[PDB]
Amino acid sequence: GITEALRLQMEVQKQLHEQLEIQRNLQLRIEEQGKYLQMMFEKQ
Amino acid sequence: GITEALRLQMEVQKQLHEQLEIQRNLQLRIEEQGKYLQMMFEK
Amino acid sequence: GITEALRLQMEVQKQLHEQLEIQRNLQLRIEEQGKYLQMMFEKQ
Amino acid sequence: GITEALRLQMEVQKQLHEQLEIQRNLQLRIEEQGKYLQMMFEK
Repeated sequence: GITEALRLQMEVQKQLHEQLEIQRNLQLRIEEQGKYLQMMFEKQ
Repeated sequence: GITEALRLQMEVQKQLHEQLEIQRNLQLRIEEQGKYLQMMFEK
Repeated sequence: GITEALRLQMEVQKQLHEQLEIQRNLQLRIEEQGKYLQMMFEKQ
Repeated sequence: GITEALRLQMEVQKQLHEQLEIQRNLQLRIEEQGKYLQMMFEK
């Protein structure tokens, strides 16, 4: 009973961590785009 | 100017798609845990 | 025991649904930016 | 052109911040469930 709930909890937490990693990468790409757009605005 | 903005937009959207895929996997693991907990409650 | 695990499962699932809603909104803002950038590229 | 691209970028980043906040809440609920399951296993 509890053994299997814990196995499934660990699978949830594994997937959570993959989501957190991909989210930081997305944040970085979005922030890079923002810096570039801002640069092009400033330089004209 | 615009060429590079589009390149960076495509990289954002690539990362977004990977986020959507990992989110469906997370949803599935959470839904599976919920179904199991509910099963054990009913039993 | 199991009663409390189910209460906490429902809180996880509540937060999951809020994450899914915010994610669709983020996708829409990103897709709108893409359409605008593409428009400005095409029109020159 | 660029003014509107920046306006839309700010709206993307606003939504991103709301996603980060909801993600920490989700992480907390998941971590709380894990700690409880572990506690009940140990007991």
